[PDB]
Amino acid sequence: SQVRQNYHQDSEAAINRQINLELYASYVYLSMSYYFDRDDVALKNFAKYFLHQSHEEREHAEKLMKLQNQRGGRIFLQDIKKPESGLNAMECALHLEKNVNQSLLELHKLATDKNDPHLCDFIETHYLNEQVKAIKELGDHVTNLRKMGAPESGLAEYLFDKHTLG
Amino acid sequence: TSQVRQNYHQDSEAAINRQINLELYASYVYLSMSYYFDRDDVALKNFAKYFLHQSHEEREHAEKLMKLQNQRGGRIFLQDIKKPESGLNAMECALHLEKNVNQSLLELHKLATDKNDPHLCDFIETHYLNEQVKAIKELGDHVTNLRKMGAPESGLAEYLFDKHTLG
Amino acid sequence: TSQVRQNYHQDSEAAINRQINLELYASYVYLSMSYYFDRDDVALKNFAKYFLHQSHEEREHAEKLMKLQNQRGGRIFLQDIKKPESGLNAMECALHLEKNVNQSLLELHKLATDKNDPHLCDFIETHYLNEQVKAIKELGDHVTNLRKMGAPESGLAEYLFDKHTLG
Amino acid sequence: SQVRQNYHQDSEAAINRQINLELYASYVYLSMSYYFDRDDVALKNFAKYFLHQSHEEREHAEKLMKLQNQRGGRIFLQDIKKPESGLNAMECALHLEKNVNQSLLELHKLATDKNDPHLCDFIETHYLNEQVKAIKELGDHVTNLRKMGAPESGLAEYLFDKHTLG
Amino acid sequence: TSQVRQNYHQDSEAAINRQINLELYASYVYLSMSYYFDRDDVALKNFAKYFLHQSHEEREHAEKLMKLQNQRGGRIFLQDIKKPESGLNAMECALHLEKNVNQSLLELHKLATDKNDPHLCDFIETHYLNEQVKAIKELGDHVTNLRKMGAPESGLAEYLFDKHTLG
Ligand SMILES: [Fe+3]
Ligand SMILES: [Fe+3]
Ligand SMILES: [Fe+3]
Ligand SMILES: [Fe+3]
Ligand SMILES: [Fe+3]
Ligand SMILES: [Fe+3]
Ligand SMILES: [Fe+3]
Ligand SMILES: [Fe+3]
Ligand SMILES: [Fe+3]
Ligand SMILES: [Fe+3]
Repeated sequence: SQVRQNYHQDSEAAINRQINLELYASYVYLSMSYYFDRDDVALKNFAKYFLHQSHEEREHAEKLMKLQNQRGGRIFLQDIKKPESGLNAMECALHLEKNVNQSLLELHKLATDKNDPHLCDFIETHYLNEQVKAIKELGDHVTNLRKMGAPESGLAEYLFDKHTLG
Repeated sequence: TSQVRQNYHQDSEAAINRQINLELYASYVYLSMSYYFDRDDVALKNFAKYFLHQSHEEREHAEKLMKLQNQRGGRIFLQDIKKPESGLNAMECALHLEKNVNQSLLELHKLATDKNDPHLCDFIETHYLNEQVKAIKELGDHVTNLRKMGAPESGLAEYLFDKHTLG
Repeated sequence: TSQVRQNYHQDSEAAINRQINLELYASYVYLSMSYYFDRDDVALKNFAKYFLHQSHEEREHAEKLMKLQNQRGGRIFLQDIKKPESGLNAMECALHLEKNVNQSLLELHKLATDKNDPHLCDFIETHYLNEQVKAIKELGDHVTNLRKMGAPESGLAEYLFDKHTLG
Repeated sequence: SQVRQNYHQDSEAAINRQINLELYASYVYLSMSYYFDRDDVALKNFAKYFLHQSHEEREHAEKLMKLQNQRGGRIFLQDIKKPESGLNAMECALHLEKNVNQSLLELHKLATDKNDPHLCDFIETHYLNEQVKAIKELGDHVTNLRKMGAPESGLAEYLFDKHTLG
Repeated sequence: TSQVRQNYHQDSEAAINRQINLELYASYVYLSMSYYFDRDDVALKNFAKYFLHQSHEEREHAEKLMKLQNQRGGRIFLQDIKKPESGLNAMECALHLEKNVNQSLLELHKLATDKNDPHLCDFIETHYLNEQVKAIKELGDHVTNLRKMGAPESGLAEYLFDKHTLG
């Protein structure tokens, strides 16, 4: 690639793996979103919240595909793997976002070891603080749903859906 | 016979008249439910407004079928409109009402299909079938939330639903 | 018995439920008349719009009585709504319909007077009695004009009236 | 009085008694309003609701004083007599409004017996339907507070204060 | 054969080419009618404007079918457009014209149904079948009013209709 400079093959491969994971996270959120749209669940603000999360993750993948091309790497796509209560879904989302953050931190370590400061600052600027805020927000939600009495209390999940996500 | 009548089978004409009576009946059921929740000893005013809007919507459904009857050169035949406890119970009654209306409309579409009346088929599809699907899904959502909130045993649940979903 | 009920006689409560049924019947009659003039073999579209507006007014008359029933602590009891030639003849049928409703309202007011229910008396006076007088005078004006123009023998007359008075 | 016409002495005296009762009702509502402003009760929308009721009743008395002068009667004022939970207060207000309505209906009967149609229509137009709506509204409130679990449930009274009176 | 063609039968392609010619014929008929009423010895200008607008609408019906032909990968085949007394008689000829176009469209839909072409079925339903129903009902309303007013013997009737209905 006529533009490639200081871009290690390990970083390129890791970006491609991270692209797959962000798309996977988007798929997970899409599944959760339409679960809460079911007539026997019917927490429509849970559904909207997860649908917005799904769209954010897809944007996270497209930005990495953009970065791959900017640095002269080559995008390699793989299959996107297929993905009970409002509290349980927030706990799965929290654990999902921590797995994505962990992957991003290992990516940043790789970029650091290969002395790629542009990639390091790109990850810091567009991904690391977003994950921290996403994880903190999901922790806030898990805490409130538990203190209110979820998942045994359906009233708690209804009122949270109205007052926090609505 | 009508100067405008074309490809309009007498069985369709009759079935449209029965569907008009059923839509008017549904409007009557919703009107009763609306003023039940306006009672001073029930007093769930957003349930009442919700059901009153459903009543007006069913009356519009009946009037559009009367319009269609005239458009196709059929003749309207009207019959008596038959006379029609908690917020959850009423939502369940409405859900069953909408599925009974839906079933009739699907039987109407099957008759129109069998008589090769594509205009009536698409008319029913465009103005009624998806309206019923959305109404049934919405009523299913309401029933689920009221159950999950603790209705009918919890009057608090029905109160908060009236405020946060129907209000 | 209601916590809000005060000075509201059982006879008045039953008479209001009967009046609700009559108002819904009148609405049904006007609805029937409206779509008759929408037929392709009658096709007097402003007659149709006029009677449809009357149909909706009668339904508001019934809902306001249902509201009053709840306000006073009575209990709504609904019954079957019974099923209902020229523009002149429809105006004449409407005139008699409104006079029969007026007569029922006047007997209702006499009942409220005899029960010393001044709130019900003023409710009937404010929302119904003058509305009936204006409807009856208007319908008499329409009948008179159609007759003088040469209806029902003159189809031209009914066409021009639809355009110049109801249009 | 140069303006007095068809205005019985019994009607004039009854209007003066009704003036006293409307002022009494205003005093009752003022007491209830500042009870819910107490720091150990603190239902501020209950307090605002009753304060508005207090101001309406005073207006009811001033309109009757106006009517007294319009018909050539003479206003005679008397002492205004001094007047636990949100539900109990609504029940006291409901019973208060029914006592005022009863007094107004006896007033109308008096006006009817004395063949005073102006007074009859004045009472019908400005007082009878207002009482019916006031009594119906208070009945709605009592019903909702009970179905929600008042007075044992303080949560019920808090949420009603926010969602109905707020 | 076309790179875009999918599930588009040869008989459907030919039938659409026949329908195109018929819509163009109908437009020519309305065009003839419009300028007849513009004649100095007929001189019903709103009849003339009404029929000219019908002529333009039929032309658009033909162009949308030509667009559909290209969309589905068919090939347009054009043929000669064949050459086409009172206001009432012209409305009656128009009514009969629209019923013949509707009949042709209904046979078109039966063919599309037989070929399992749901895109074509819904295209016909959405853009043609309900337009035909509305056009036929409107023309029947016009014929009925003209007859009731005393047309065609009454020249006064056709003038007033031209002013109050078409104007
Ligand atoms: Fe992400
Ligand atoms: Fe940095
Ligand atoms: Fe319906
Ligand atoms: Fe709330
Ligand atoms: Fe009425
Ligand atoms: Fe004129
Ligand atoms: Fe007062
Ligand atoms: Fe009066
Ligand atoms: Fe056409
Ligand atoms: Fe369709």
